[PDB]
Amino acid sequence: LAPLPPHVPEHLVFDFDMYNPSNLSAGVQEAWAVLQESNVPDLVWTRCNGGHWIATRGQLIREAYEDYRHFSSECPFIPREAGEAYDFIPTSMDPPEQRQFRALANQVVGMPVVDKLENRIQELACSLIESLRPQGQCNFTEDYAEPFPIRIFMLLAGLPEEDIPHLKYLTDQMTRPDGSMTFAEAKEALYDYLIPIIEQRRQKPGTDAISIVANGQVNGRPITSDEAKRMCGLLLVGGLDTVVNFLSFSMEFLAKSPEHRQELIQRPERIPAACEELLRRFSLVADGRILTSDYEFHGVQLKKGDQILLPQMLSGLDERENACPMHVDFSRQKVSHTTFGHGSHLXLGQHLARLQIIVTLKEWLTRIPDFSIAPGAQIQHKSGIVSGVQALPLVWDPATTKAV
Ligand code: HEM
Ligand SMILES: CC1(C)[C@@H]2CC[C@@]1(C)C(=O)C2
Ligand SMILES: [K+]
Repeated sequence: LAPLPPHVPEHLVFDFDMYNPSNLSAGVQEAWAVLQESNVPDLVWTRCNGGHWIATRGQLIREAYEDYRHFSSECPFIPREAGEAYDFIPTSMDPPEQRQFRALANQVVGMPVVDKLENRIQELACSLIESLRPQGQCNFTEDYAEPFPIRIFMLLAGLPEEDIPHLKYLTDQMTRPDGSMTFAEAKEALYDYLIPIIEQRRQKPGTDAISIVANGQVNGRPITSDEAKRMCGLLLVGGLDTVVNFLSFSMEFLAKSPEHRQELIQRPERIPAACEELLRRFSLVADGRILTSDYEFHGVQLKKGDQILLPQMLSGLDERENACPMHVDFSRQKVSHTTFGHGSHLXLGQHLARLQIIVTLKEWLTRIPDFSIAPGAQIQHKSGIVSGVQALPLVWDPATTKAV
């Protein structure tokens, strides 16, 4: 625990560790939801991870994400050393500067590319699941959650599949560090990978995502090599470490919930709505902002330079935004969440993520409608900037399956 700064009142101290929260055994979202128990204030200070604010309620999380003048994304990760090294584009930038970079990123992961990749995405989901179906078991994280989004991203980026273990290791270290590497080290290694590739593709422009970024324009002027690297780095982290984790949370839930599975099997038109309700309940991102000036916010004196965690995961779990928030209800009339962010940094990869999730649900449930967690398995989770499932052993009776 970092020494309590003079400016922080002892009564607001709640020593939440975002990389190892107390009640993790009960599930990731459950462990973060302790921040929203009756007794806990809306804004707390933890002495963990060098010390930082945490907004615990949807209203404050939304407000701070909108007010980029006070809450800057220049230093968006805890611990401070990570936030300081963090320079990815567009996320490390505030408007006005930030927006011009979004359009270039959209050229590579936005709707028109999703429309282009839909065939390959569909084919891969089907191929992987058909492969597993007769086995009556899988390790879902390694057999599907990882390869399905990652092989598609590597194709899009024009990178060889043999590079996956190296790149996934690095992206993991930036989001759920195992202790072997600092954020700054992991970021620099990712940049080290990209530098020669960007140089090659600026000389011989191709069709892949790296070529597109590296040869692109922002607000009508050429992107620099440095800028391209800083955006390509971010795209790799998004591609390798977002949906990959989310799919495992969703599948863990469905493995324990045969009535929910049945609902989507009998009424497939519900699958898009169910996707949204799983995105709310199994929300998994928590980053934040840095104070640009001394600022009083909801009766708390925040100091210039203070870091504030603004967990995107908490907004939709807040009872003030959604009644019985820990309940998954596919008929929920108003699904309120900030799972994909809020304000000007709203996720640009959401068309891709939603497609990947919906395709998974549809293709899995049509072939393997009935499955469970392996008997005696205790599912371990890991918390971080993006939370994850360590392993998800699934089992089913092949006699309940059907080949398409
Ligand atoms: C379930 C899957 C995903 C979730 C929950 C998610 C969540 C988020 C969140 C919360 C933000 C805002 C970060 C902030 O304000 O500091 C964000 C931004 C971003 N995401 Fe996603 N993301 C997902 C998938 C993806 C994918 C597949 C990509 C493709 C590379 C991607 C690329 C990006 C980029 C480039 C930004 C930065 C936009 C900006 O800063 O202007 N994300 N995402
Ligand atoms: C918080 C994010 C999910 C968003 C895209 C990848 C990620 C870890 C970032 O650094 C910005
Ligand atoms: K920084």
